Order: sequence, then structure tokens, then C-alpha cells
Amino acid sequence: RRVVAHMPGDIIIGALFSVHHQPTVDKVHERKCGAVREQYGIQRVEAMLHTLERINSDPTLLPNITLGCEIRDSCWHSAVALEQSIEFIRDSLKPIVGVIGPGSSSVAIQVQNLLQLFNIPQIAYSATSMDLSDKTLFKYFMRVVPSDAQQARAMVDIVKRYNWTYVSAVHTEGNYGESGMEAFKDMSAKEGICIAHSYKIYSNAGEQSFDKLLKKLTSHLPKARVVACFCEGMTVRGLLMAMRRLGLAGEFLLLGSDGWADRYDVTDGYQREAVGGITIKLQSPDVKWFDDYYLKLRPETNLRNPWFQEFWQHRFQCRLEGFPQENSKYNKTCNSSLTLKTHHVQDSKMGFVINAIYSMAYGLHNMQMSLCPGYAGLCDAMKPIDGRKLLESLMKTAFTGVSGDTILFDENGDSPGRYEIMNFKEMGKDYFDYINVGSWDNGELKMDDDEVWSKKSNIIRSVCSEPCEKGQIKVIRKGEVSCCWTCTPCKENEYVFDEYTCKACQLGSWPTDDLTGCDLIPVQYLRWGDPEPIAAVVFACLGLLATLFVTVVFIIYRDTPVVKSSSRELCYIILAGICLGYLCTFCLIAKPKQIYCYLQRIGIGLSPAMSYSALVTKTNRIARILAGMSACAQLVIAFILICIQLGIIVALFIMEPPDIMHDYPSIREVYLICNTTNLGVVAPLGYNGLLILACTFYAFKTRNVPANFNEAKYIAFAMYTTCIIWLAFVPIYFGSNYKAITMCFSVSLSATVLLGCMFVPKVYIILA
Amino acid sequence: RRVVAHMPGDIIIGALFSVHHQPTVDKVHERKCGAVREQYGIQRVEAMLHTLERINSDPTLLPNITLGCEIRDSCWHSAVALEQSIEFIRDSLKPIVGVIGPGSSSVAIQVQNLLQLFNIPQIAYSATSMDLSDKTLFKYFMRVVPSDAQQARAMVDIVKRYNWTYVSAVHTEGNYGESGMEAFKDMSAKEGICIAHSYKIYSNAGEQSFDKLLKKLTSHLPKARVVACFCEGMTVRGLLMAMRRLGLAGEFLLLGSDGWADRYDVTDGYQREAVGGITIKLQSPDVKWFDDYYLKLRPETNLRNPWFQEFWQHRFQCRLEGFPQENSKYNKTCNSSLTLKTHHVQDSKMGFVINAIYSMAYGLHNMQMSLCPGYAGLCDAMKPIDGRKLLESLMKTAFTGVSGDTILFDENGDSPGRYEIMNFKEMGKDYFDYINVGSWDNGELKMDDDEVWSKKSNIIRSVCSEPCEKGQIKVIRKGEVSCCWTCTPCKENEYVFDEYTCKACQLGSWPTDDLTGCDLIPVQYLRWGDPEPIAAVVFACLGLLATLFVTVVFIIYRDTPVVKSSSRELCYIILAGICLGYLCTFCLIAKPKQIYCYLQRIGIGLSPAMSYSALVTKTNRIARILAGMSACAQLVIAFILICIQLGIIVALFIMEPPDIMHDYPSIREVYLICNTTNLGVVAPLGYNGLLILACTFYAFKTRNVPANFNEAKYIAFAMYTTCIIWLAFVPIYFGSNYKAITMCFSVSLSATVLLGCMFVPKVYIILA
Ligand SMILES: C[C@@H](NC(=O)c1ccc(C#Cc2cccc(F)c2)cn1)C(C)(C)O
Ligand SMILES: C[C@@H](NC(=O)c1ccc(C#Cc2cccc(F)c2)cn1)C(C)(C)O
Ligand SMILES: *[C@@H]1O[C@H](CO)[C@@H](O)[C@H](O)[C@H]1NC(C)=O
Ligand SMILES: *[C@@H]1O[C@H](CO)[C@@H](O)[C@H](O)[C@H]1NC(C)=O
Ligand SMILES: N[C@@H](Cn1oc(=O)[nH]c1=O)C(=O)O
Ligand SMILES: N[C@@H](Cn1oc(=O)[nH]c1=O)C(=O)O
Repeated sequence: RRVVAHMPGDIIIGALFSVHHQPTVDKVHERKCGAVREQYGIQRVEAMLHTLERINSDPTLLPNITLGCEIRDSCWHSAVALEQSIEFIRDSLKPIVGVIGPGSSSVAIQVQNLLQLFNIPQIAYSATSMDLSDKTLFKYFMRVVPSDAQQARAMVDIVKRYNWTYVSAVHTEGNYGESGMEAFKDMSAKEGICIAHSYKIYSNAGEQSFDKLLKKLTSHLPKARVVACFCEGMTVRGLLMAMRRLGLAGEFLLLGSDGWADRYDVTDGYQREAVGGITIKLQSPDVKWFDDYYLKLRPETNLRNPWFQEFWQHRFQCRLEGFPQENSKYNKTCNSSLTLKTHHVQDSKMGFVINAIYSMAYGLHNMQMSLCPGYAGLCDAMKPIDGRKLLESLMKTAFTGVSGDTILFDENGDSPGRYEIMNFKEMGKDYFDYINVGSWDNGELKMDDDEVWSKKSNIIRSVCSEPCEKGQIKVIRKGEVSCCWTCTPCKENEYVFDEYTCKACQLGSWPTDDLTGCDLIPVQYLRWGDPEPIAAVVFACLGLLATLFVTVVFIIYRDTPVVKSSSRELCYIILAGICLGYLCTFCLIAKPKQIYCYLQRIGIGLSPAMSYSALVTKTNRIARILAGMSACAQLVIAFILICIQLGIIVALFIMEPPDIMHDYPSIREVYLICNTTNLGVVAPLGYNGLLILACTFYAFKTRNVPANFNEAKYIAFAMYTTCIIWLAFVPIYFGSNYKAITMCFSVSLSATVLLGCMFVPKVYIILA
Repeated sequence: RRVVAHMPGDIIIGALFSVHHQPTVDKVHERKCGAVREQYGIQRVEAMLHTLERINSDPTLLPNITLGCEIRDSCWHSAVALEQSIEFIRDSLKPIVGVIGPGSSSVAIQVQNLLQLFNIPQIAYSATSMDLSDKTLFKYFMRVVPSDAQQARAMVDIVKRYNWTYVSAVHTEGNYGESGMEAFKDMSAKEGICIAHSYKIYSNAGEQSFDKLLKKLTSHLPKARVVACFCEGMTVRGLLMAMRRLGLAGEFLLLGSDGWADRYDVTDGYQREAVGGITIKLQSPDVKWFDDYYLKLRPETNLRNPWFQEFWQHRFQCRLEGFPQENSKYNKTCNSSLTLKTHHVQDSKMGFVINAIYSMAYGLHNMQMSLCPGYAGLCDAMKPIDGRKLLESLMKTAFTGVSGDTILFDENGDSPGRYEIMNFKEMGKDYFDYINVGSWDNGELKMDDDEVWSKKSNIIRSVCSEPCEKGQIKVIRKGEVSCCWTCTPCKENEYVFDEYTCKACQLGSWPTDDLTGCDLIPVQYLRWGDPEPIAAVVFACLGLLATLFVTVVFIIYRDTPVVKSSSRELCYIILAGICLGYLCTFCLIAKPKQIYCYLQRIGIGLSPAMSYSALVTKTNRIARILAGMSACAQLVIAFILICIQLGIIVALFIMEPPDIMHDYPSIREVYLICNTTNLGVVAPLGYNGLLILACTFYAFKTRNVPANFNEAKYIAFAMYTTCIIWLAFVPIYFGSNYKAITMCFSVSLSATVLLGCMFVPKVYIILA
């Protein structure tokens, strides 16, 4: 049978401390546990044994009655703990009023399942899983530490503070690890953090299992550089040993938890490989009187602790020949000059242990005051200590702990606490230490960023993709996870408005330089400047000068035989036509307005009509007198021709209303032109074409008949050239968007011809 | 204290049956359990009590020693089971050699944790979670049923067979639910099934909790219509009651598990709400002799079962006045005419129970044979039955079950088994029943689709995304389950590369039919067909005929002074010019090849050079005769003019060589054209322009020359016409492209202009 500690008393309290290590993977069934522990073992046992004596000596708490204890070894294993708990409850089948719960959460759950049947309150000091907070399943359980909900919140705050997005998660198999990592996963996935892969491993797994786990961790090495470890000390140590074996010292950042905390025994020997690791340690100041008591302990004068001699041998590698447990495995013998002071560290959760024991004692005390106030001792009503009443008192108890602060239990039996964020750093040459780099308390994370990463080149941010919101490139998520994307450039037509989605603008808009939202593209038009329009207006002005010169010559030589046969009225009509033809050039090249549009249509439709309508009748009169009514009748024929033309124009004007249109030929450029349908343009052109065809027929009929210096031949030349000119611009016109400019050129050419291949001869004669 | 069923024997085997219901959420701490169960309670208790006596009577198994039992009630609760297991082991602190493990997995885990410390083999009959398969943690645990891995695989097969992609998951709090749903989630997400949201709920949760769960289920109702339930009977029943309360009458399909199976107690009264539900039942044939024994049981003659009278009262609502357990709560009394035959169903897992009991018997038998071969009974070495040897024998034992098939245990203590898929259907009016609609064995899912959904209108496929595999439209995801997508059309340029991305192909490329890929665009060359090229070739051919006719005529009268106007060599240079001018049409209008693009440039640049060079020299001789050298110098001057032309054209040829070049005007259409640069076309054209303008300056002088048939006038006509015609094609050429065709027409006509006005005057004379 396993050995246990004893201490006599009126009320006997139980305790489960992991004096020995967890049983090896091959020896779990035998249920024998390995090496003795100092921080987790002998220190806690001695702490309990001394705090009990302190309580007994102190008259203000639990007066006139002694408090005894029964310490057993759980070996940090659920099965060993269950057997020891059976040994506790064997008396129920001096009673154990309560138990100071085991370190592990899963072990605590097993022990609690057994204890709650016998109404034995269990106060833990390091059980942190949220599962134990449920008082329906675990009624007789309290703890002097907060749950790991707060620890998961702390880890996620630390991860988000450094914008770590793509992390890898490891948690120890059990209840602490599983619950911790479930909480972390929830809160991280909620707030943008993405987990590369969540792994699990047993603390007592072999070397090969840790090797395989680390290989899987390296499978996402370049990107996922931070491993959030909701792991125990031994899991972290296993990962460190794996890093040693496979040569991975110093490219992973291990974000630990309370399992790792401040422990030197998890990073001794393997300091080089855990440098930079960030851990979360429950805040607990060193208990000074415990150190004063502990450091003076000697193996000769300490008999009440059955594991103290084994601890003495293990710590200082030696053999004590004067004791039954010689343990001749060790080579040397230890002289009576070795002390615990050399290389002494007090376990971080010592305070909590003392608090837990006090939490019980005060509880009993409160019950003592409430159940029989008068008697200063174990009254008749107290002989069978009721576990239910003790649970109630323990629930409502409050006092001042060894640390100094007050401690209380909430509705779920937890206790308020804060965390200290620590970083494992290298200070000197071959000297590594834990450095306090921040705190976390009720949601607020305070952290120095100078002590950790004393440079702008910190650990490579655990991000699965560079921030791709640089210009036209858009984020596409490949299903991998929200946090691993690739990148596709969005085209110039479209704009990005929300991530993952870029859409095209309608027809006359263009994206801004920032490439968010599209604005209105500036509208281009006929541009009074520019070489082409200025050349057009130059030609138009020269044309106008020629027209006015010709009209002057005509009007100052009226009764000259040169202009005798030619109907003066017909000539007037021709000159007016040519003038308005030239004018509509300026009427075209301008800022498109309604007054400009309607006038340009009338001008273009009328001027050819007005010129050629009189021209045809003139040629007809000549051809008829050759072939051998008229005068006024000639004028009325010309006038009815122009009348039907004007009727057609006004009809088209009414049918299709003239308005300023914003044409969009391509996706980039926008122009404004006045709404003139295909029919709206081709109708005047059609009519004028019929007119010119009739005119060429009649001119060809006349051809080269002798006249007043033979005008007919020149008129025929002009008619042929003007027909050619009209036909020339058709392909450039009817399948493009240079409407106005080419119309300007066309009309200017078609008038210069007439004003030239007519009159200009006559002017020469006038000069002669 | 709780009552326990007894049967005396030499070896006592324990059992834990859920005789009563689970304690209510309010009465958990008191640890009192509710109403008595028939299928899971009295039937299993009576089955064990009868199977043991059957074994005792049978001499071939366990001869000469009797097998007793101690049956206890676990009330389907971990705490009650743990206290009853403590009652089992109390004697070890006549020994309980083994227990027939409790029904639920979580309860089995607690009991196993306690039992393995005392080396008591535990054979379950319905514990199915995978967690119990781990023999490191649970060494003394065996089961006569397969693990939940196979069941999760069965559910995944069922969901994938009906293309249910977007399902919602519910699982009962515990281990069976938790482990089952983890397995389902893993393999489903692996294959492609999608979980809308995974919910968890306690079996004994209040009505409010089930209401909230169902509200959350309906929050994803239109898209997630299938709920995969890894739940117990009571969880499913709670969901059905919730559906009744807030009005669901066939809106969800509940895909159940072993917990639901074919149980009537989960759907009795609430049949309308579970119609269409598909469940998975472990295959086990009904044990007939159990029914024969059970149906004859009376409360008067059955004393060994302490719960039988309570069961009698609960089943047939009545009171037995003739027994101490009157239970006066019931109003009426039971007449001696009530039999269990009325409305009798045997629980689905009866076979497994009897197999487990037989398994323990056979284990003991094998040990008895191996340890004490000679002695027919408990030998001296067998008096303290070692649990280790028993576990070993139980592990290696195999035999024939009640069903008929052989029973064996694997390395993990499991047993082979197969599943039956059942569907809850309505046959008659107010008549609902479970129908076997399939089976599942070692990966093979064989299931009839006629009995379920006897029509083409089955349940709406649980998909959150209408399959938009309709050619052009692609899939884009958006922060959520990579399972629900929005469909966006890709544009005409691009093709779908992978269903999540569509990319644009090359400049000269187009997507194929059904958007499978981008192929090469056909080239739309200048084909010999079509009206325009045919007309061009017609004109070229008539030009050739005219040229050859003229050259014939010219030699017919070669020296005659009538044709001997000027150097007759010039009037051969011009003929050659016209000929090769026409010949260039063919090399300009054919398939663009290297040789043909070589020839076209030379032809186009060269022909006008020679024609107009000879013309200009002729005009120079005429102008000299008017001004009043000539002789043969004019040939050399024409030759040096051609020399400068050929220098220029060859220089341009060298600077930019004609090759095969692919123009891309738009993204859709492509052509093949020779890469004659803009400079390459404007430079020879520029020179020829200079030549023609000057040839007119000279013609301007020669208007009125009385000469040999007055050639000068005709040449002036030709020169004016050719200048005009060159001017006419400016808009169509520079502008709407159509380079080759327009050039063909231009060169074809400009010759006829000369050949038409220049020469045939002389030929006219010959013909007079
Ligand atoms: C550009 C376009 N030309 C015209 O649509 C057009 C319209 C009118 C005129 C004229 C005139 C004129 C000329 C002399 C006197 C007079 F009164 C009027 C020319 N071209 C097409 C047909 C494609 O060549
Ligand atoms: C289309 C284009 N025309 C030409 O680039 C071009 C080039 C060559 C000719 C010719 C000729 C010819 C004429 C007679 C005899 C002979 F041997 C050759 C015409 N146009 C422009 C100037 C825009 O009209
Ligand atoms: C993380 O937060 C933002 C990310 O854009 C950045 O400005 C900041 O420098 C990052 N690092 C720290 C230590 O905050
Ligand atoms: C979907 O289910 C039907 C039969 O239920 C059958 O077409 C096939 O199994 C599935 N089809 C697809 C597209 O997966
Ligand atoms: N909360 C932890 C406590 N703990 O675990 C370790 O490995 N060290 C340590 O302090 C647990 O529940 O296990
Ligand atoms: N398969 C369940 C057992 N079980 O759950 C029920 O609801 N009925 C039933 O037999 C388990 O493995 O725990």
C-alpha cells in the first residue's frame, strides 16, 4: 500500500498532492508513479503540515480544537487519485470532513464524482477547467482560483494585440486542455483569429508521439509561427525535447498557459528552445514564512513527512546511510553541509494552497460560530460534522489570505483572480529567466512591448496571407479558411466597394484613383480649340469672305450684259444658300445647345436645298431654250421645291425632338451630341441626293452649249466634283462619331465649289 | 436504501440496468430516480434472471457450480451508478467477479474507472462511444456491440447518398453524443457534408431549454431541413415535445442514431412530429424464449424481482391491494385478467444483453477448464477468482450467440456488428410504425428508396446553395461555411478554370461551347469570294485586256509619225506601269504570305512612279517646245526618277520588312494583314503625291497646245481626274481601315484614268 502523512487532531482534513510524477505510458496499469516532485510535491506537503500548525497555534481561528490532516499522493493520475479517495471515504463505509483538491482538473473531476456521494467538500488550488464550475454536476467543489475562461480570454487578447491571425493550437489531452482550447477556439474564431490545426497529445506520450506532433506543427511552419499551447508543463517539455531532437530550436513561438507559467522544471536543460515563449501565470506573491520554515528542514529532524528522505536523495544526488531508505542507486554520500537554500525556487501556486487550507479552516470556524456559539470547542451538535452545512459555510466564507487581499467564493464556487503575462528571455550568456511583461485583470490586458522584442523586428506575424488590399487586387477566399486567401486583380471598368467583391460601374462613370467608388468621367465635345476645328473655321471664314465679295460684285454690276439672262432672283437664292451653308459650319463646331442643335439641323437641311433648287431651274431654263411659263413661274417652281423640302424637315423635326444626348461609344470616353436618328439625318440627305441627281441629269443634257462665256461646262464640272465630295465622306461618317467636324468640312467644300466653279469666272470678266 | 435483486450462487455476477428513469434536474442532488422503465428496465432484469437460470440448468456450460447475480439500478445516472458500483466493490474492501455494464457510455466510463481498480471485468451491451475503445484507459471493459465510429460512418453515408449537404447537428450532452458528433463532424467535413450549427443539450433539460434549441434549429430552417441527431431517446423525445408546443408537423427530418432506433417510447403520443425520421438500429433478432418466459409472468408468482410490482402498477394503471406495495395513488384496482401480451414490444437490445451474460459465463467456463482441468467445479486455485485471468479469457473467448452468429472480441474488446436503417412512416389512419428501409455492414450501405419517399417528391435536399452549374455562372464564398455560395456570371473574355475562378485567355482567344476552355479565334482573311474582291478582280482583268490590246495596236503602227509624237520608249514605260499596276491587285487581294506581302509593296509603290515619271517627262518635253536637249536624255531623267523611287522604297523595305502580322481591332474578331507601317505607306504615297502635283503644275501650262491630235488637252483631263481620285479615297483609307481593298480599287482606276484619256486618243486615230 502507498504511504501517507499523518497529523493528529479533533477534525481531520484530507489532501491530495502529486508527490510523484505521472505513471509512465507502459506502467499505467500497474499504477506505480515515477520520480518525486519538489515544487508540486514536498513543498505543498510541508506547506500544509506547517499551515495546520500555524492554525493550531493561532487562538483567533478555530479556538480550543486541533486540526489534523491526512495527505495522500495522487501521482497526478486519475486512477491513483481515485484509489486514494476510496481510502479517504473508507471510514464512512475518524471521518475526513474535507479534501484539498488535486492539482489536475480531470483528476479533480474523478475525485469529486466519488466525494460528492459522501458530502465531502473539496477545495482545489489549481483545478481551472470551466467544467468544474457547473454546480449541478459538481456541488461539493470550490476553488481559490478563477476558471480557465479568463485564461482563454487572456490568450486571445495577447494573440489579437500582435495581430496574430494564423496560429496553430496544441492542447493536452484531458479536461484542462480540452475545455481551455474549446474556449480559445470559440473566442478566437469569433474575433478573427484562425487556427491552422488543433492538435492534442497526452502528457505521458512517448518520444515518437511528440516527434510526430512537431512534424505536423512544422507542416505549416513558414506561415503559422505561433503555437497557442493550452498544455500542461509536461506537454510543453515534451514539445521542447522534440524540438531538441529534430533541430527546431527557435522558429516557433510557444504561447503557453498556467501549465507552463513560471516553471523552471519545464525549461531546464532546454532553455535555448523556449526563448521568446509567452506564458500566463496566476498572480500569487511568495509566502515568506513558508520559505523561512522550509529552508531550515533537515532529513534527520523531519520524520512526519514520509517522502522527505526520498526527496533529499533525489534533489542532492546522494545516499543517507543512517536511514532505512538508503537508496544505494546514487554513487556519492551527502555530507551534513548541504541545504535547501542552494538553487531554491518556491512553486508559483503555493499561496493558493495555503489559501485553500485556510478556506477550509475559516469555514469550520464559521460553522463553529453559527451552530453552537456558546461553547469554545467541539459541541455536541458538531460531533457528526455535516458535510452539507460545511459546504454552505464554505460557500459564504470570506477572509484575508496570506497574500493580503480578501478572497471569497462566487455562486459557482470560483474565486476572483488576475493573471501575470511572462516572457522567457535570455539575459546574460548562458542565463535564461522568466520576465514579467504584463498583467490581465477583468478584461484589461496591460503589456509592455519593450522588454519583449526589443526591436521592430518581432516574431514573424502568424498571418496566412499578406494584406492584399493594395489597389485593384481583390481578396478571394479559397475555402481553406477565412484567413488564407489568394489575390485576383480587378479590372479598370470595376471598383472595389466591399472586400471579396468588386463590381462594374454603369456606363458613364470611372473609378477614383483610390479605386473605391466611381465618379463622373468628364465629357468631351467639339472643342473650339484643337487643330481640326480651327482649320475648319479658317476655311469657313475664307468662304464667307469670298461669298460677300461675290455678292458685292453682283450687286454693283447689275445691268451689265454679263448678268442678263441669268435670273437675278435665282442668283440671289444661290448666294443666300452659300452664305447659310458657310454659317452652319460655325453653327456646328460649338458647345452643343438646343438653340444650336435645332438651327444646325435646319441649316444643313436647307442650304443645299436653297442653292440647288434654284440651280436646277436655271439649268432647266437654259436646257429648254436649247431644246427649242417661266420667269415668275420659274421662281414658283423653285419655291415649291424648297417648300416641300422645308415641310419634310419640319415634319422630321416634330417626329424626333431635338435634345442634348450623352452618347457613350466606349466604356471610357463620353461625348455629348444632339439626338439625330439615322432617319433624321438620311432624309434631308436623301432628298438633296435626288435633287443633285436631277441636276446632273439636266447639266449633262446641256453639257457644253455656248452661253455667256459657256457657264454650263463649269457648272457640270462643279456638279461632278460636288457629287464626288458628297460620296467621299460616307464611310467616315456613317460608322464613326466625328459627326460635326466632317459635316463642317463637307459643307465648306460643297459651297466653295459652287462659289468657285461659278461666279469666279464671272468675277474675272467683271475685272477685265 | 435502494433495493437490489438477488440470486444465490457460487460465483456472483453483477449487473447495472436502468430500471428507473433519470433523476429530474431539480432532484439530481437527492439522487432519487423517477418512473420505472419496461424495455430498458424490467425486461433486461428478467432477461438476466432467466438467462442465469437457463445457464444453471444447462450442464454443458459451467458444470457443477451455480451462477448467482446481484442486479442494481443505475437510474441512467452516473452518480447512482457510481454508488451502486461502490456497493458492488464494498465486499472486496462473496466477491462480484464481473458486471454487465450499464447502458449509457458516460455511466459506463464512471463505473469502469471505479471497477478497473479492483480488477472486475465489465461487459457492456449498449455502450457505443469510441472513448471506451481505448484499452490504456479502460482495460477491464468489453462490449458485444461495435463502436460509434461505424455508426457515424453510417450516418455520413446516409446523408451523402441523398446529397444532404447543409444539415444541422444536435447531440446529447455526455460522451455518447459528444464522441459520436465529433466523429460525424470530422468525417462529414472531410467528405463534403456541411454542418449549419452543432447544438448540445442535456437529456433531462427543462421544456424551456428544448424550446430554445428548437428555435435555434428553425433559425436555419429553409436551407437546413435535415437535423443529424446523435442523441438519446429522451433528447429526441424532448425535441418532439418542443415541435408539438410551437407547431411543427413535418417540417424537419430527424436523422437519429442508436438512441432513437426503433423505440416506441420516444415517439408514443407524438407520432405526428417524428414522421419521416430516419434512424439507425443495431441489428439483433428477437429472442423468442425470452418472450415465452416473460409473457407468463404474474405479480403474485414473481417475488425475486423487487421492481416487478411497481412495474405492474405503472404499466396497467391500477393498485394491488393484496401486496405491501399498494401504491394507493392509482384509482382503480387490477382484475386477474391483465396480461403482458397486450401491447408487448421486446427491447431492441435484448440479444446483446443475453450475449453479454453468455460472454461472462463462457469466460468463467474457459478459465475453469484452463486452471482446473481435472476438477469439475471451483478448484482451490479458483476460489479467489483473479480478475486478470478472467479478463484475459474473456478477451480470447468466442462462442455462438442467441441470434446464431458467432461472438468474438477484438484487441480493443469490441465486437463485430451491422446496422439496420429504419424509417418512421404512417401506414393507416392514426397508425405509425418503424419500417426497415436498409442496412449497413462494413462500409456497404444497402438501402431501398421505394419504401421511403414512395414518390418523386422526397424531402427538400438540405442544401444552402442552389446548384448553379449552368455554364457561365461561377461560385463565390463570403466568410461563412464554404458551402453556401452566391453565383456570379463571368464575362465573355474569360473561361472557368476552376469552379471558384474564371480567367481571361490570350488576346487572340475565345472560350469554347459550355465554357470548357479557350481556343484560338478563327482568322477572317480577305477571301477571294464575296462581291467586293470579285468586282476588284473583274476590274483588274478588264484592265489587263485593255493593256494588251493597246500594246498590240501600238506596235501595229510603231514608227509612223502619227504615233511618233515623242520618244516611243516612254509610251512603253507607261504601258508597263499600267500593266504592273493592275498586276499588284492580285498580289494585294490574295492570302497574305511573305512572298505576296513582298510583291504588293513593290507593285503599289512602283507602278505610279514609272507611269507618272514618264508622264512628267512628256510634259517637260511639251513645255520645252512651248518655251521655244530633248532627244534621248528624257529616258535617263525618267530612269533617275525611278531610281530615287526604288531607293526610297527599298530603304523603307529594309527599315521595316513585311511579315505575317495579326491585327487585333477588338477582342472578338481577328484578321491577318501585312505589317506595312503607316510610314511605309505614306512615304511612297508622299513621293507620288509630289510627282503628281508637279505633273499638274506642268499640265496647268499645257492647257492650250495645238499639237498632234491635241494630246495635251486629253492628258490634262487625265491628270485632273487622277488628282481628284487620289483625293477621294483619303477619308475611306485613313479612317475605316480596309487598306488592301481600297488600294486595289485606287490603283485599278487611276490607270484607266490615264489609259482612258491618254493613249486611246491615238488608238482612236488608228481606228479612224
Ligand atoms: C459628310 C456628308 N455630307 C453632307 O451631309 C453634306 C450636306 C450638305 C452639304 C452642302 C452644301 C451646300 C453647298 C453649296 C451651297 C449650299 F447652299 C449648300 C454638303 N455635305 C456625306 C453625305 C457623308 O458626304
Ligand atoms: C488610297 C490612297 N491611294 C494610294 O495610295 C494610291 C497608290 C497608288 C496609286 C496608283 C496608280 C497607278 C495609276 C496608273 C498607272 C499605274 F502604273 C499606277 C493610286 N493610289 C489615297 C492616296 C488615300 O487615295
Ligand atoms: C498590430 O496592430 C496594427 C495592425 O495593422 C499595427 O498598427 C500594429 O503596429 C501591430 N502591432 C502591434 C504591436 O500593435
Ligand atoms: C443526388 O441524389 C439523386 C438520388 O437521390 C441522384 O441523382 C444522385 O445520387 C445525386 N446527384 C448528384 C448530382 O450528386
Ligand atoms: N489548471 C491546471 C493546473 N496545472 O496543470 C499543470 O500541468 N500544472 C498546473 O498548475 C490543470 O487543471 O491541470
Ligand atoms: N447507444 C447509447 C445507449 N443508449 O442511449 C439511448 O438513448 N438508448 C440506448 O440504448 C450509448 O452508447 O450510450
